[PDB]
Amino acid sequence: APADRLKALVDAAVQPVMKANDIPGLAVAISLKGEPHYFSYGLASKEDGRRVTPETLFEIGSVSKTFTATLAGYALAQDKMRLDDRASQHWPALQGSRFDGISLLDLATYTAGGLPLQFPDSVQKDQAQIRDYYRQWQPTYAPGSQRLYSNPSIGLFGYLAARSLGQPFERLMEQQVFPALGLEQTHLDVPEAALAQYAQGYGKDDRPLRVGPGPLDAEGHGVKTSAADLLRFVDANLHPERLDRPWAQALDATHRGYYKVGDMTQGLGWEAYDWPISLKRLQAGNSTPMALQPHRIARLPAPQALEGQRLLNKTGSTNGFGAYVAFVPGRDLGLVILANRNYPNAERVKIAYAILSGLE
Ligand SMILES: *[B]([O])([O])[C][N]C(=O)/C(=N\OC([C])([C])C([O])=O)C1=[C]SC([N])=N1
Repeated sequence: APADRLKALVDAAVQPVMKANDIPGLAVAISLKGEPHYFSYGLASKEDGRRVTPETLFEIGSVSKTFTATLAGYALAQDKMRLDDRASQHWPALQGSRFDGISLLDLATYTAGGLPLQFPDSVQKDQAQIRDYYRQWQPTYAPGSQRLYSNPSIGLFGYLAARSLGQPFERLMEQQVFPALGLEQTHLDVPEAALAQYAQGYGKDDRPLRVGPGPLDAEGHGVKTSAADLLRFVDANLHPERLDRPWAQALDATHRGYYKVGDMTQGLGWEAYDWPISLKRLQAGNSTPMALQPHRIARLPAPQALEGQRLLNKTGSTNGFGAYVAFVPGRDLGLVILANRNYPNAERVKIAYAILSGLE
């Protein structure tokens, strides 16, 4: 009966949303009382009929920002940086720029003063172009005052965290972060040997979309992973105390809230809500206006532990993929939903809410 009930719950949440949003393939992984459960639907590739499994690799887009925050958490644990550091401390090219007056915390939490959602099209994946872009950039409003969700903002945070550790970002992620977290199916650059597991992404007219190069792409949206590996990452987040101590501290650093916008408390990578909370409020926290417009923050007098009766989440999108991760620290509950269409955040949250409500 119990395995039948869980399958019925997840099928009832997933199947209508896959039909309504024409999602070719979707992987669910659930962590329930320390036990993993996997549900795989549809096709990783429509053209060759490859089915989704818990080992299928998906682009997770901005869920990558929780990995970037974890690497920064490692630099903080090693005393190589502090969140109150001026950004220009970690990159001499930025000395004399407005980054002399912007903190690593501002970059991590999208409050540097109006860094845009994307690098402009004029900035290619080129060290000199990225350097020159930040050197010339000027805030629209006071650093620390307004949240504007931004790839160049947390991209620079990750890039400077890597500089504080004296190694390239991509090398630190591959050689230290993924191995420390026990992740062997998690990649910034998918090996040839794993390419057969890499799902196709689907956009308009089912145009095929796997992400190409972009400025600070690894830091912003670089990760490809399986549902089973991303659930291992969720399980590390639910139990940081099981990791070697520097990595436990690295994960804990991502569970600290700095300010509120509406119902949402902003951490490093993770965004948190009180739990329980209505489905409409969790949808509103993950809405297009939340992501695309500036919002005045309500700064907390001291950082808040993101634990207990809270849901931590992150959405992630690329042109061809739509990911969502949520976990409830106080209930030892974790959920991963990976799809190979970029379908609306509201619909990702509808699946997640049905499952998390039904596990309770
Ligand atoms: B992360 O995945 O949130 C970063 N997202 C982006 O770079 C893109 N869109 O941002 C919004 C609209 C806020 C979103 O909901 O994801 C993005 C990159 S490629 C594409 N079609 N969208």
